Amino acid sequence: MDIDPYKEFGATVELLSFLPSDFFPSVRDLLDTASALYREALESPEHCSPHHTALRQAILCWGELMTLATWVGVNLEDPASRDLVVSYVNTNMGLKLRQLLWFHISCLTFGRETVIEYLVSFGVWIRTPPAYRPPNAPILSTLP
Amino acid sequence: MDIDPYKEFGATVELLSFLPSDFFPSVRDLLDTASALYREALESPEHCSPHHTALRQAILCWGELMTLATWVGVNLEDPASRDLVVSYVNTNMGLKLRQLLWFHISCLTFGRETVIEYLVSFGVWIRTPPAYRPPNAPILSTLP
Amino acid sequence: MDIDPYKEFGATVELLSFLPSDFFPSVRDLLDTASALYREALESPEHCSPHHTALRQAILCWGELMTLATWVGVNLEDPASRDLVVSYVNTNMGLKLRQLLWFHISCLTFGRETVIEYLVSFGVWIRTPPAYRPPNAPILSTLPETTVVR
Amino acid sequence: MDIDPYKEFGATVELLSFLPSDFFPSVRDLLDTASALYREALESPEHCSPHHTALRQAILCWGELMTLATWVGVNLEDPASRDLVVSYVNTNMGLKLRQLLWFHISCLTFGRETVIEYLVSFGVWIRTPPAYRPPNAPILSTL
Repeated sequence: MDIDPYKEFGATVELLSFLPSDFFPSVRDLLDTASALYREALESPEHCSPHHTALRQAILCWGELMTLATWVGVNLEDPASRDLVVSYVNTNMGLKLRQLLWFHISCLTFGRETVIEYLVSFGVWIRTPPAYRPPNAPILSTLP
Repeated sequence: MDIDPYKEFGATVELLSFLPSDFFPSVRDLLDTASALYREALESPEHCSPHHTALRQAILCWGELMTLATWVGVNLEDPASRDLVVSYVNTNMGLKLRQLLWFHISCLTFGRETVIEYLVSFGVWIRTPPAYRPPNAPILSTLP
Repeated sequence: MDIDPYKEFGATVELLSFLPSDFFPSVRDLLDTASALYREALESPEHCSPHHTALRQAILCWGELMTLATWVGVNLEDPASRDLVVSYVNTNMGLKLRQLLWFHISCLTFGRETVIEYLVSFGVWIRTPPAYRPPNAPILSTLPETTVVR
Repeated sequence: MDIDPYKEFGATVELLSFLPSDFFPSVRDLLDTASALYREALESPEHCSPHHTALRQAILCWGELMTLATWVGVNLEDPASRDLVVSYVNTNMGLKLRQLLWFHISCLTFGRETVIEYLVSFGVWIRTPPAYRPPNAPILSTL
């Protein structure tokens, strides 16, 4: 099928392409954020939110992928092979999981509408040529 | 983070491993079942149900896994090494995805509670001696 | 001290004396059944029922017996006598444990009264010669004989 | 499963680890006490209490372990072996069984809460260095 994991949440894979690949934090950083803020809800027996559901599934997907790649490397012989293997992973699958984790953790921390408006505004900012681009990029905050 | 993908629905990996691995259908068959029965709701922009959410996420996960496995198989030279990697991915991740897709499809089809009762009943059945159990294996049916 | 582990639950050993050994699932099968159906309640800090209590005690007993028998088979110094050791175990203690675990898991799934009636009827059946009894034993199941769930 | 036989009775294997292993009486003594005090209730057709249930099960388990170890010592030839076997038994399985029997008998006799508090206090006593450790170890008593 051709499923978009975001249009169920009011976005698309092309609205999140407004943000470059350089923008998304590491999976370690995002998993730490989750474990810090929504651990007792992700480990809960409740349908607390579609965002929680999707975050659980994404974490399990990252687990499966890491396990596969690690077993591959451990069973593979050459080191450079392993190196560009994990490079391809971090480039293709890690990026998608980063986008997903960011989207969901931000929709939990700030709000779905807030995050979508942030995406629009950051697209404005990053389309704006640098000569006319302010330095104070848009950012998500519960503060002034 | 010690996440169970089934306890927000009322199940557990212990309750799904309570059935033989040789019971869950092929992931191809399950994906076809989904494409036939709920494609219009999985490709929809609606929180139709947590089952739909998890099903979308699981389909995407399987897609990513297959992409990676195909990539590493193409990279590898030996069909022996390819057999190794495909057998591993099947045995572990394909089995997990089989369990997940079966759970969610069967739930959307028959009922979460019917599926859980079916799990326990089929487990007790397959663990019971044949001379002291009903001879026909249990099965789910929408037909009276 | 002349204790019957079932007299408290309304049964006896003379009532389960009729059930054959081929009737009870393996100990691993029964332990898995318990882990899947009542693990949350057996690992709980509550008195859920005497059946839960006795199930916990029986699982602990089986663990102790397993440790003992494995240590023995290991330190025996002849891989030929471990066969007879495990034979004795699976013939006496494994059988008692299967009996007990089955009784409790069943009195939890179905009712205590249901299980006792099943035992009475199964005794009627197994005491009857094959030439005069029906060929298919009575059945205790959460399913109809057709086994189709809707 | 990770069943704790005392969690439903308000204790744990960490609370009874305070008491040493040389503290618990012999299974003979414990069974004599159990008979004398609660025979007509353990031989009874009643869920008189979960303590009674667990005590019955423990007595049966001990009888079973003894049957097994007896059969093993018989079919074994070397007396050194046989003594090593029964020593292993007395050190692991007999120890756990008499922990359980002590817990449940003492509970039936004095109160589950009395016994929990006794465990805590005995921990205090056994952790107290000997220069300040009273010789009068804590003891369960009604009068």
